Amino acid sequence: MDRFHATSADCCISYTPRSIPCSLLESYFETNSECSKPGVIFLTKKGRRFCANPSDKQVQVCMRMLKLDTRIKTRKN
Repeated sequence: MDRFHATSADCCISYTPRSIPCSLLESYFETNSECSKPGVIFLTKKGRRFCANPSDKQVQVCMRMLKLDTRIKTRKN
């Protein structure tokens, strides 16, 4: 990690080390695959988003919730 320019990074350089629940989030997206170190970014309802590993069980359990498919299409929001 040789980032010596301001503090505005683009790829994932730190994953929130906390078992945050999906209900405590609003949406999420994937970083650019062009980034050597890609990852998932979860956005909270406090305008705060961080990086997250796709290997976390809480991450896959939250994606199935924010996903537009969910499972059998139940409600909307």
